Amino acid sequence: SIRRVLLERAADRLVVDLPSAPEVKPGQLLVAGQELVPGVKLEESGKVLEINGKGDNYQLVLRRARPYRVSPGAVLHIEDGDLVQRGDNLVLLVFERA
Repeated sequence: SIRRVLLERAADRLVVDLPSAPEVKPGQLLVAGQELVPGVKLEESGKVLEINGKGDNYQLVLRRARPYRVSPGAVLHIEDGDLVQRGDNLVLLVFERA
């Protein structure tokens, strides 16, 4: 019995238009703000799915992906593959509070 099923919305996908050949391959996780064109940087982070384009313009479709850094020594409550909800606890960090 399947607990959670996600549906990838079409509006949740972003399309990015650029006039030069990018530096990407399908399968790389990218952080927003870094270089795609000299002078142009993409505004929202995420993973690239497919590249469409030939000539003087490129169509770069996206899927939104927000990264989260974990500290060495953190207790992980979940692994990769299962699905999380909004506000769902994933990790526990150890720290010193003043």
